[PDB]
Amino acid sequence: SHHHHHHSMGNSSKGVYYRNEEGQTWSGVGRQPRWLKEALLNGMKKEDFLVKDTEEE
DNA sequence: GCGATAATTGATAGG
DNA sequence: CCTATCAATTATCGC
Repeated sequence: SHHHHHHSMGNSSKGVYYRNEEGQTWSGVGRQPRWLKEALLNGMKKEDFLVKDTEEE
């Protein structure tokens, strides 16, 4: 069984955004910032750094 | 530091 | 596949 945090959860109707080491955040709508592309090719899925208004760090 | 305006970056539309 | 237009993000100016 996949017993981990996964930082995904079931949330969408809230302040959902992507946050990387740069501290920059993406709303998830429209188009992603230049760092999203970099983080994606960095070897990690964008979902791996998906933080919402809830369960936020 | 927060708010608005301008430039760059990403996706969608047209050829 | 390449060029143009619209939408979001990042940076600069104003408060």
